[PDB]
Amino acid sequence: VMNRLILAMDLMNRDDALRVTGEVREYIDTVKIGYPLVLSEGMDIIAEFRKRFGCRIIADFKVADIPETNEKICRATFKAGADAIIVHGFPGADSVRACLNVAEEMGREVFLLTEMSHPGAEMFIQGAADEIARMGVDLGVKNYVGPSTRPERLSRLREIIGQDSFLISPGVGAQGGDPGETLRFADAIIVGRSIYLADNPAAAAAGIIESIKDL
Amino acid sequence: VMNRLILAMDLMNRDDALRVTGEVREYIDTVKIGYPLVLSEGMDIIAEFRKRFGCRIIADFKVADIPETNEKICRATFKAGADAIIVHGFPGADSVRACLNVAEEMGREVFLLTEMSHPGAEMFIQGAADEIARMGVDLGVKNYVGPSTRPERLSRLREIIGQDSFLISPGVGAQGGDPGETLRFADAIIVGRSIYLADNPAAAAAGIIESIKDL
Ligand SMILES: *c1cc(=O)[nH]c(=O)n1[C@@H]1O[C@H](COP(=O)(O)O)[C@@H](O)[C@H]1O
Ligand SMILES: *c1cc(=O)[nH]c(=O)n1[C@@H]1O[C@H](COP(=O)(O)O)[C@@H](O)[C@H]1O
Repeated sequence: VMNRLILAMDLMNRDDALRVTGEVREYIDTVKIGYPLVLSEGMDIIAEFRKRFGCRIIADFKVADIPETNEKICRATFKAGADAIIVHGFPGADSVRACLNVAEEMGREVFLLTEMSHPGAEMFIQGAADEIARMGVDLGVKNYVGPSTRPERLSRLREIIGQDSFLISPGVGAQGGDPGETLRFADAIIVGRSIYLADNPAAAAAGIIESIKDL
Repeated sequence: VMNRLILAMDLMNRDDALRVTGEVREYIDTVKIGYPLVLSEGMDIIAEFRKRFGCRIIADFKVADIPETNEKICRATFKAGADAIIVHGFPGADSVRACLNVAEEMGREVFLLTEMSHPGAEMFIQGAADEIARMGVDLGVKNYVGPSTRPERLSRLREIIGQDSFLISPGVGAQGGDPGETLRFADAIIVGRSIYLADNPAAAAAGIIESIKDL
């Protein structure tokens, strides 16, 4: 990813989302779009962004349903133009395999979310996260998501998935995570609020990048 | 709910979804709409359904994000007219509380999904489900979702949440669950494919009700 930085575009109205993404485009090549924006402006916003910015789009839908419904969600998401979709591994292997089958059919990618970055992740997800990561490896998953807020857990996740797997990580900035430390284990960092709520989003992105390039 | 039956309307195009829902309307008073229909036709479909059928609408979005994003998803969903939203409990208590706070602000309801109905639920969710249900009780959750495919687990969930809590249950029909046995513990059953893929959806719904009324 350009500059190893992925923008989490979670503003909820089209005009502000387009403005901020355009302001930081020279510093990124990948935008993560989720439900806050899609449920407010429609799935057509994915194709609009992909075209307008010529960026790769990751649909962060944290898919967490039964196999049959996960297939339908993945199919609609790829039909809308997304390059990849983020899927929860907590619901099990069949649910993840349903997503992988659709990505294979459509020439796209699945990112497996192992451990989440917020405090509540410690209650149930953290204890199952190493096993969720191993399950991903056993299913042939090559793209993963792990927590910036717990670099020791990000390290253990990297250990399980190997150096060849691609690992992205949210929780940088607003949630407390550090760009440099996170990039010791992740290939790219996801940043949302630290950039999109900034008085000058481009300056915020530029500052993050400067603290990175020094790695 | 009318006849203790909730329709899971997971068809992906508006015309077929409207046709089937209209054909079975005399047998239900609540429609569960999820991402297969919303991501294909837009969030406006919720208000259209609520108005056209005068039914209560549960948005089955299996919300599974961090607190801040969960708040945004719930706000967009209630703004769209949904009466309730289904939320995963596995991300932890703060993620669930974020949904409860928005529901309180907007005069709506949250349903907490404890254990899922598909096979993969046995891998990680089942082992945490009793605790997820207890967490719900501690947070003051009054509406829950549990699996028709495992009535012994549905019984244990009912035991934890008490008789005053409202419990709905998917996995009836296509996934193997039985209407009557599930209703021994759940207040209402959720049915999707057994009705919407039937040659005559009204006859399928009527047949299910026949079993129910006999209880
Ligand atoms: C998903 C999973 C996870 O573990 N942590 C997260 O924060 N997310 C999503 O990533 C974005 C973080 O953005 P920000 O905290 O930098 O504003 C956001 O889209 C969240 O839903
Ligand atoms: C959600 C959670 C769960 O544990 N099980 C489920 O099946 N779901 C959703 O409920 C519907 C079941 O429909 P059907 O199997 O009768 O067709 C569906 O919307 C699924 O996503």
